[PDB]
Amino acid sequence: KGEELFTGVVPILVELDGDVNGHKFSVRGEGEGDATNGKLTLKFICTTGKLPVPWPTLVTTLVLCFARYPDHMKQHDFFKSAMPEGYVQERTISFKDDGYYKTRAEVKFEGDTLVNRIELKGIDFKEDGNILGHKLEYNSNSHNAYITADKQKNGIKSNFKIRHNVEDGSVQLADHYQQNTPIGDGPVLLPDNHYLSTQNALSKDPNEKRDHMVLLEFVTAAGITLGMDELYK
Repeated sequence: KGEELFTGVVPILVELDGDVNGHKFSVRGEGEGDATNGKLTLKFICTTGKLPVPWPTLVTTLVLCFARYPDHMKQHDFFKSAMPEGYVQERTISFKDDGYYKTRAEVKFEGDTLVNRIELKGIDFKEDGNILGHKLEYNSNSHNAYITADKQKNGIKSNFKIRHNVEDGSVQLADHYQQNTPIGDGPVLLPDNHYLSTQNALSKDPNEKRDHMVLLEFVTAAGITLGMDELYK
């Protein structure tokens, strides 16, 4: 079924339209995903000029179908099971002592390309806070995010805390509440409780004048006891 679409390297397109305290922006990303290795490589451009929020605060918004699920966990991979029809991914991201993002994305195949199309609205931010004031370091801590099935909506949900490094040495909490539900009507896998382990490397393209982010990301599923029965099938 859907997971057969990810056995090779798959081109990715990301399109985001954002509006944070009335500061509007657009981001376009392109690259490729290698779910066999759990690997994503993308370059993102702010096509509207200057990004009015820090690039790290957008990493989680800017394709969990590229996670590497170990063989003994292939039956808990909701994200690939919804493909190619796709899923809707919705989040509220509450920054502590600051504003919040609300995001709605559609992740689905358009032709041969896996497309992530996002609408983001940000509200109640401090114009001199860590977000609109650009006081966050250009990096992304490694992080584990717990997945649970949402049977009553036929999808998954997850809540997790992102800890952004502030340039003074403090930490800015971004509390994520996330919900995913399939777009099509076909069968989806509802996972047992598990987590995704994520690492992110952020860099710059020397030849790129525009405001941009080069991202390498690894996502690997874990947390389901690989017992001795699975070692004999």
